[PDB]
Amino acid sequence: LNCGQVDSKMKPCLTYVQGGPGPSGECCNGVRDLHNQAQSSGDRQTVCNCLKGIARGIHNLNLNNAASIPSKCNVNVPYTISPDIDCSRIY
Ligand SMILES: CCCCCCCCCCCCCCCC(=O)O
Repeated sequence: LNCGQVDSKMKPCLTYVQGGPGPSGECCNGVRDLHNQAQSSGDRQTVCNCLKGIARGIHNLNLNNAASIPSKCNVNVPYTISPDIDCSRIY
């Protein structure tokens, strides 16, 4: 999934993880799309590395916001918009 997408999608929610008046539902949804489009470790990797990339290239990512997204979005998974994910294997 062409990285820039990931970022261009995550970006408003990123505002949320740093201190945004989010999320608007959009995240949960767009997120699932990347989680539905990406299926096995290999597609996810590129994307995770990019979403992570931004998590890293933010100010003070607030763990909650991030974990929260799968937690409330209901995307039953190991990763959630962070700098330190299991992007590695994802299994
Ligand atoms: C494992 C690859 C990660 C990206 C694709 C899987 C979905 C990531 C789950 C977190 C979604 C983040 C929502 C937008 C960013 C944010 O909440 O600030």
